[PDB]
Amino acid sequence: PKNVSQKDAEFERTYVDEVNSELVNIYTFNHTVTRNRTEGVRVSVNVLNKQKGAPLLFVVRQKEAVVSFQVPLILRGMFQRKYLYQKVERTLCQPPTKNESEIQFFYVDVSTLSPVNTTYQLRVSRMDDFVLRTGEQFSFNTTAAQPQYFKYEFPEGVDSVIVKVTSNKAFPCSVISIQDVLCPVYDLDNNVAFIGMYQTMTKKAAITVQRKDFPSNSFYVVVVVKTEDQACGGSLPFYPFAEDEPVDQGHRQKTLSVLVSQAVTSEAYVSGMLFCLGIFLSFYLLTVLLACWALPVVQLVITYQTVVNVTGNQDICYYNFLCAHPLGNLSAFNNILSNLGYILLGLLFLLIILQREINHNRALLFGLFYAMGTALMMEGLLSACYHVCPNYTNFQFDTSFMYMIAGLCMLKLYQAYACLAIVIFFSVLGVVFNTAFWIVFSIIHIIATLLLSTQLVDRMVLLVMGNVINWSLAAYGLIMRPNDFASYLLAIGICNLLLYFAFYIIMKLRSGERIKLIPLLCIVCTSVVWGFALFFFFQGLSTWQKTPAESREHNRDCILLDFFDDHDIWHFLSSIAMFGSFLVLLTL
Amino acid sequence: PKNVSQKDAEFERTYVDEVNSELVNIYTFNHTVTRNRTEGVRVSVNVLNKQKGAPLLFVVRQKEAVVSFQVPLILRGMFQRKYLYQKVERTLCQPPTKNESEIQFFYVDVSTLSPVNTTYQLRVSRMDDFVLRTGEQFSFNTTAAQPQYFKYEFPEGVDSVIVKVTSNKAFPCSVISIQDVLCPVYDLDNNVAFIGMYQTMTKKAAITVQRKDFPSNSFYVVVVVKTEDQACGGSLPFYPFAEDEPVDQGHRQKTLSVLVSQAVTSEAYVSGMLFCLGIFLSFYLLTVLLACWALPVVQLVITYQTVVNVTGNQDICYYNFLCAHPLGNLSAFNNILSNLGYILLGLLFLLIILQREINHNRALLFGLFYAMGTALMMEGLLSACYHVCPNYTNFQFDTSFMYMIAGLCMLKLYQAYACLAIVIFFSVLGVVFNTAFWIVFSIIHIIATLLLSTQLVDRMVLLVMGNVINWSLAAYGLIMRPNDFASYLLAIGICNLLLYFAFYIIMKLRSGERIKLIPLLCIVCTSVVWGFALFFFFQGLSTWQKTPAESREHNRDCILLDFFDDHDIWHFLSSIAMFGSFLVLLTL
Ligand SMILES: *[C@@H]1O[C@H](CO)[C@@H](O[C@@H]2O[C@H](CO)[C@@H](O)[C@H](O)[C@H]2NC(C)=O)[C@H](O)[C@H]1NC(C)=O
Ligand SMILES: *[C@@H]1O[C@H](CO)[C@@H](O[C@@H]2O[C@H](CO)[C@@H](O)[C@H](O)[C@H]2NC(C)=O)[C@H](O)[C@H]1NC(C)=O
Ligand SMILES: *[C@@H]1O[C@H](CO)[C@@H](O[C@@H]2O[C@H](CO)[C@@H](O)[C@H](O)[C@H]2NC(C)=O)[C@H](O)[C@H]1NC(C)=O
Ligand SMILES: *[C@@H]1O[C@H](CO)[C@@H](O[C@@H]2O[C@H](CO)[C@@H](O)[C@H](O)[C@H]2NC(C)=O)[C@H](O)[C@H]1NC(C)=O
Ligand SMILES: *[C@@H]1O[C@H](CO)[C@@H](O)[C@H](O)[C@H]1NC(C)=O
Ligand SMILES: *[C@@H]1O[C@H](CO)[C@@H](O)[C@H](O)[C@H]1NC(C)=O
Ligand SMILES: *[C@@H]1O[C@H](CO)[C@@H](O)[C@H](O)[C@H]1NC(C)=O
Ligand SMILES: *[C@@H]1O[C@H](CO)[C@@H](O)[C@H](O)[C@H]1NC(C)=O
Ligand SMILES: *[C@@H]1O[C@H](CO)[C@@H](O)[C@H](O)[C@H]1NC(C)=O
Ligand SMILES: *[C@@H]1O[C@H](CO)[C@@H](O)[C@H](O)[C@H]1NC(C)=O
Ligand SMILES: *[C@@H]1O[C@H](CO)[C@@H](O)[C@H](O)[C@H]1NC(C)=O
Ligand SMILES: *[C@@H]1O[C@H](CO)[C@@H](O)[C@H](O)[C@H]1NC(C)=O
Repeated sequence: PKNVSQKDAEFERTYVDEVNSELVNIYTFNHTVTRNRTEGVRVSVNVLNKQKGAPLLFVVRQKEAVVSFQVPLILRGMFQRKYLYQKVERTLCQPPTKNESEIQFFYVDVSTLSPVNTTYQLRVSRMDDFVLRTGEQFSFNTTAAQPQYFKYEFPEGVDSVIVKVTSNKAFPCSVISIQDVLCPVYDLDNNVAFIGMYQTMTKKAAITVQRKDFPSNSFYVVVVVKTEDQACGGSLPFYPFAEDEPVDQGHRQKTLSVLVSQAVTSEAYVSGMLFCLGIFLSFYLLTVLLACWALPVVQLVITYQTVVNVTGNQDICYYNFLCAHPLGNLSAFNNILSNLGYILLGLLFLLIILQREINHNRALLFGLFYAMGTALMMEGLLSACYHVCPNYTNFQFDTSFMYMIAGLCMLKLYQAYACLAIVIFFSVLGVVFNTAFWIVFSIIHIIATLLLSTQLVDRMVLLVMGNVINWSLAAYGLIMRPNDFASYLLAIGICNLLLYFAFYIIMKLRSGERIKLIPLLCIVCTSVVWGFALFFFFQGLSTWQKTPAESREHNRDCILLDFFDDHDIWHFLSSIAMFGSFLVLLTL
Repeated sequence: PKNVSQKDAEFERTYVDEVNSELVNIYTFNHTVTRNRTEGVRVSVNVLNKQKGAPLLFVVRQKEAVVSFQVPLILRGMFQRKYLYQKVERTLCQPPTKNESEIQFFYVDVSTLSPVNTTYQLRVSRMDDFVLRTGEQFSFNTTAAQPQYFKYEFPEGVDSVIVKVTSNKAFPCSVISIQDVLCPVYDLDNNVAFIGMYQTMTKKAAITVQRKDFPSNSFYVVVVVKTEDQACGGSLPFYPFAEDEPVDQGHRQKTLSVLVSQAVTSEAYVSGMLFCLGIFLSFYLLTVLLACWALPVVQLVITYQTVVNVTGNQDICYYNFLCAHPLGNLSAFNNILSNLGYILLGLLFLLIILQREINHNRALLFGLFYAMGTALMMEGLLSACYHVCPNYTNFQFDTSFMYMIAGLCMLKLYQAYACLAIVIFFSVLGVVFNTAFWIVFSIIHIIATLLLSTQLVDRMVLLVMGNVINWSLAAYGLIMRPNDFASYLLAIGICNLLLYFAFYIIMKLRSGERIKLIPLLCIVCTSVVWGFALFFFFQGLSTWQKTPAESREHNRDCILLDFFDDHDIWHFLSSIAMFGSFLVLLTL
């Protein structure tokens, strides 16, 4: 019959042995565990012979679960590709023990059916750093045939943590998943998307884990390295189309550093809420003291957020995963809260103009400004709902109405619904989507600027300088193209808005009309505020042009009060900038 | 050491044997295969002892692949549920053989680490009906621990086929997937969504398979039965929340009948195109003879269609999978083509009114009708783009503008943009979403009907009868509620449109004005056409209220020319009905 050989081998020892169609090798391993200190066990095997027909079959048997594979392991690409790996390392799943100290046995068996010998080296390692300590960085190497996973044990008094994993070289692609502590652990390429919360990453990833979702007060962080970098956004290699010939990928590896850090406590929310309310209520107090002296987008966003919450797939929404603090079912509560200033400040504009109008009516004994105020209020709803799940499908509304508001300003400089609709449809056309665009957009910009100047000695030279600087900005955008058209469009919009604001001031200076102190302070304050507003807008925390794995590279931590990142500062300063721009028009 | 026993057993024989922590059993099986006739091998094992701690570990070793499991198998639910199964059956994957006749060996090994005996019965069956013959129905039983799969070999001269699988009892839920013929086959619960094209189903499913995507001229149909019916849309059982106690599900089984049938050939496409063009060009010929005598929805739909095409997940779009014939990258080309009548017939309306207007101007020597014609043309784009991937996220536009067009008709009966916008926003509000709705909707309907009658002896009695029948329809909708509000809204809209059409005719009859022959024929023809149009609309081929697995139950085959289903007939007759309704207004 078949010859079976047995050995009671030990940890930390590479055994080199031969196997053919006749030999079956059994290795028994004893392992010591305790309830307080749990440590993982890793099986690592190499094959030093090249066989394409009959591989070696390895099985690892435990008390509860069994695992099995074949080496040289063959993984699958995209177009019926076959990648060959010779080294495979896997970490066994050990269910939590009941008794204080129980000795666990596990067996490793080797077999094959090839008619010729084959040499393999096998080693079992007692993985020392199985448990992840809070606030400590651990670096490890993973390839496509060597998935890894570490157990993190929620400390006493921690509500939730964040797992941050970073890498230096962007490629190869990888998947980082969080799973509950229950055998078995899905660390293979095909079942890694079954349960848990997973993110595909190339350089950086961050996953927020809560204790309410894990009753056992622990979880597993599983890292897997893909074979083809198409998911991360790379360019697939143009290897010959071999249907039944496996091609080796050479040396592909990923070095990753993982750190689990406690998240913000409840104070961060209270300080962030009090700070936001304190800033905007100060304008209400100041105005009282002075007086004394989209639906379909909402449905899509809600559906996508529910899909993210229930599926565990975190590749749908483009959050700022490094600084995004959840509350309830909302995954990034600070991003929603940052738009509260739109509501309060737009409503303050309605108060101030209502006071002005009633004063004028009493003395005697405005619709466009109301439209701008209502647009500002609508920002606080539409942009807030967008940030519940940012994506390329529903991105236009985040900045579109903003351009629309600018139009109203321009209209009050020219002195309605038709021009607003034209602006909305042009924004939709432009954001539907590219060197041909890079050229046609510049041509259309030049033509539109010339026509706008024509419709409007000092004036002709002034418009010539405006067109010259506009063409300079167009060439700037065309040459390097460091950012998307979405940022560029808002940039040219605000620059042209301040540009026309300055032209009106210059026309006033050429006349004998003297600007009062209040409008002068208003224009200066609005301009300086818009400065930092554009500064923070040009950061680009998350970009939706590329794959989400790439979009994760530009995440940055919380900057203000440990609650708000740069985009929230953009919201905060954009609200003030529009308030000042409107007050410039009102008091002009 | 460990005691290993060996036996060279045979097919079609149940072996009952005992295993404990000391015994390891090996069974060698010889198998005969040929290139022309490939037949599958199934391993079936039962355990007759109840053990919760230490299960039996079974491994099946082949020349190329290894498989392993443990019984009593434990599957996972939704809220850390554990279901226990005692019978497991799996079909081995056999790579295609090179030589004409090669004998394949495979081994089955049994082990366990429990300190007490355990009895198991194991049997290997040479599955006779492994290959699926075209146009033949095969019935089989699958449970959650007994996934099955059959090989379908594309015949000579068949471009593409459709796999139709049906069941009688709606539960339990299941997943039906199509995969290429390459070891291994992902028939487990966790990896069934890795590759291939898969649909979750409860009663019916249909998957279209093409030869260009399968270079080996064959594929695998894999059926898996889930554990919890939440995905299919059922109600989860309220078993006690046992974290570490597995609960048996009793006897859960699914009987399925599968049939692979060649798809429509190239002629059906040509006959369908010539039929569609022939119908609409006949109206152009008739008019010449008589004369001689949304963007964001488009982006979302495109993204979802690409996601379906590349992911293999067919649960995103709610097609009529029984009658949906693809072409190029489009998955249901007939559904898109059925809207061509909107374009042609709306454009014919523009021709006829342009002729009428130029005749009037020449004799002397209309904007609202143009708006309706343009709305009809816009249907042919918006509804066509919707049908590329129907879903609850983009459904509003499929029927929304429909009511909007009706409004224009009503307006020309009352004799614009404001009422149209009000109708659009009310449709959005109503379709955002429910007994509270079932009552409030009826109340609002009654109030709106009364107000509309008030704004408009014979008249008062006439409006009283109209309100009475409208309340009758409201009670009809409220009592049984067999369909969604989406069908009901269009139903009441068209009924009220014909109702006002008839009221105007009655007002004409009460006067001495005699209706000319042409308008009388027009009203009669429009009414009879709208009859069958509503008849075909009330069918409900696909409903998006429930889960897609349930939405698949109401699929029906092609009815007209083997290319068009009922919804295409609804499109065809709705186009004619609006053309007749418009011609009624023009010649009134
Ligand atoms: C686990 O098993 C190993 C394998 O037998 C044990 O290692 C042996 O221990 C004895 C006791 O001192 C030595 O005499 C042998 O030389 C060891 N084997 C080898 C290959 O060196 C080990 O002791 C076991 N663990 C425990 C806790 O008993
Ligand atoms: C991860 O892999 C890298 C690359 O093999 C390792 O870096 C090498 O480490 C060895 C041992 O210290 C050095 O001799 C080489 O010079 C290093 N090469 C490079 C390019 O850095 C790294 O040590 C591995 N990390 C771990 C934790 O094993
Ligand atoms: C496959 O293996 C089985 C198991 O040995 C073979 O069955 C035996 O065949 C011989 C030849 O006639 C009989 O004398 C034995 O009694 C059979 N075994 C049993 C348990 O009945 C079978 O012949 C093999 N297949 C082929 C094609 O040789
Ligand atoms: C699928 O399972 C059903 C239910 O067990 C089988 O139906 C039974 O078949 C046996 C054998 O003919 C009869 O004695 C029972 O009366 C049947 N019960 C019912 C409720 O129909 C059915 O035969 C199985 N199908 C297959 C292909 O095995
Ligand atoms: C079977 O193989 C084992 C493994 O090397 C060996 O120790 C044993 O002597 C062999 N038995 C026979 C009868 O050759
Ligand atoms: C394990 O830790 C618990 C408290 O964390 C302690 O009570 C117990 O004594 C520890 N076990 C041992 C063996 O020290
Ligand atoms: C703990 O050990 C005792 C004796 O060593 C044994 O009887 C008991 O079954 C063990 N606990 C478990 C959960 O097996
Ligand atoms: C494998 O190696 C051993 C020792 O070198 C040798 O005796 C044996 O014949 C080899 N196997 C085969 C199939 O030749
Ligand atoms: C080992 O177990 C096998 C299986 O029953 C048996 O045939 C054999 O006699 C046993 N050997 C010893 C030494 O007990
Ligand atoms: C298998 O089929 C091919 C053609 O389909 C035929 O040429 C060949 O002879 C067949 N093989 C045998 C063993 O008959
Ligand atoms: C086919 O059989 C011959 C002799 O029986 C053998 O030499 C050859 O290797 C076999 N083909 C394959 C692909 O193994
Ligand atoms: C299993 O059954 C055999 C035969 O009845 C018996 O000899 C053996 O002792 C049993 N196993 C144990 C662990 O008692």
